[PDB]
Amino acid sequence: SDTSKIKNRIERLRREYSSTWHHDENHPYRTWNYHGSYEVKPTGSASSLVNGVVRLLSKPWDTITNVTTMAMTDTTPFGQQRVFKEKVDTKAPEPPEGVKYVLNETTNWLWAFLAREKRPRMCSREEFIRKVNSNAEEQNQWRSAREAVEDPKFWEMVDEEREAHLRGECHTCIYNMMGKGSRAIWFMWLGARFLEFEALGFLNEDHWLGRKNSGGGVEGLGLQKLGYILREVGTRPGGRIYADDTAGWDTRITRADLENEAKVLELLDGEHRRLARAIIELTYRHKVVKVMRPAADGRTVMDVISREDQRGSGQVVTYALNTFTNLAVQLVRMMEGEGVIGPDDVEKLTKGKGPKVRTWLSENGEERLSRMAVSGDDCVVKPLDDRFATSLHFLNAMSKVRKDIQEWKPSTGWYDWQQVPFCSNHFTELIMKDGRTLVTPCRGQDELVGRARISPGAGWNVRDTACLAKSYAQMWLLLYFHRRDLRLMANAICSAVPVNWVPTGRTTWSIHAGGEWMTTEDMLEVWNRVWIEENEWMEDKTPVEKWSDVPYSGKREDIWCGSLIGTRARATWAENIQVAINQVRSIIGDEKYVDYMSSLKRYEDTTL
Ligand SMILES: [Mg+2]
Ligand SMILES: [Zn+2]
Repeated sequence: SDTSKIKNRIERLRREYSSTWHHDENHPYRTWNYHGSYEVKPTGSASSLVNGVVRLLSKPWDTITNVTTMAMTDTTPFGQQRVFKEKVDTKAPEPPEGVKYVLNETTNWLWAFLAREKRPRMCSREEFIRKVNSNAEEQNQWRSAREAVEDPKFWEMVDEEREAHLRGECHTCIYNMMGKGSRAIWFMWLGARFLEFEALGFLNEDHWLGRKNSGGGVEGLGLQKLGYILREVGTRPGGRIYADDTAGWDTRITRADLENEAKVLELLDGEHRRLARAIIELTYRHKVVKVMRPAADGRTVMDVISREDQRGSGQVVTYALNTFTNLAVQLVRMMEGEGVIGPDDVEKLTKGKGPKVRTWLSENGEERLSRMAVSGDDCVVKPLDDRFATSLHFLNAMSKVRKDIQEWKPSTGWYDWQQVPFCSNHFTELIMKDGRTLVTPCRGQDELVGRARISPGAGWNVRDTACLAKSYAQMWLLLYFHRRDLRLMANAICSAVPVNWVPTGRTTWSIHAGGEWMTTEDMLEVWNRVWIEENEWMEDKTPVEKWSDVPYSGKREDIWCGSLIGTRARATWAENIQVAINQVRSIIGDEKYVDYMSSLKRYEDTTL
């Protein structure tokens, strides 16, 4: 029985596409809420756009049914529909009273702990423009945003919608962006992004989930640190190291989870609180999504639907909230594992022990938090003992059902942290020529090159494509330098792309903190700065003076993670790449290029 906080939106939409507005009676939506549609052109890209640079400089990976399949997506109104006709439904049942009580206490203690030192604040339009002028949003039309911010007409709209919220109403926030001319629709998706940043941006801008403030979080830490954090955690005495995943986390978030997240509001006052409340209850709990769909008579239409008690939006606020909730979830599971609560307390908390839960949170919460590494729905926990493996009563009752395992089958962990996966990566200890040890991230090489082969917008803008390829290359040199193929392929890209071109585009995926590779500065210089100078786990600060001195994985670890070394296809590519490099050059044109290759061929380890 809901459709009120949304009425405002559907209206502002109906009176713009009114010349097109209409009801379909063919809407396939029975899970979402159909509100009508309007005629629109079909923007749905045929399928996938390849990065011509990364692609030409990786011929062997042409025929790898693991990097290929990862590229072709369906942006067409047809694909947008097929996808939308598969999404999960298994409406996470609200937790029982006993579970709801423990979660309430836990989340009460957590919010208090996070707010112990820092004070919430509103983020300015200046911070916005600055986070906009760098940081990322999802493509290279990100310059359209850098421009929209300089336009007084975009902020005029923001002023109108901001005033609208201070009274508890939403008009132009729809987290979907599709469609003298007008760019209003764009000024709105972005506007909603600002209003949200202004109201709840402090969580991330002030690092409320950084390890220091959250104890278990890792916000702001790049891959150069995550490895060392895993080691530190995977060393506190106790049971094995557990790293369970929730099956479809986003769909397992309950109204109870949403209520607990919404407790931030109690931390705020006056205008800030009112602005934040409009975000939480208008733009988060009530979603307004747009979707293209092929209608009758070959005409395409934009369907305007909505959902109740939805996840949220603005993947930066989302990340903070997901981290918060997961931290709470793990604390509860630990409580059970330690025998503070059990199967008898699930339905109704027992034998007068609510004070025991508050005592445990009070005296153990902080230490317990330091035994976790939580990044959104991803986590690593080292409990006091292995009773954690069977501590599944509250976990399952919270709808946080583990992925790839029977509901009541105890979890399995490890002893050696050197193999625990975290943030789509397995962190390894690497011994350099000079005896020193690094802790580096590894992950399947097929996914690494597969992602680099992907590019936004039907690449007509070479500069962007080459610049994106360069960020991937330099990202690899910084994080995946130990992988033989990536080091070689990276240097090829850097040799084929003009030296003066600044790397642009998105490389940071899944993870977020990072971006050090987005420079025109020498990569050995930045490698030195992040792996030695600024590495608080690096005792000896003596710099490395050559790439040959920067270690590789063991020939065995390189393959463990998908190396093509030892293969003929890769033998033929490593030896005659200068041709492809030249080909790229000729195509991109007459520019200044530097050769990072030859210096590499000097330390080429081949055929075993
Ligand atoms: Mg995990
Ligand atoms: Zn709004």
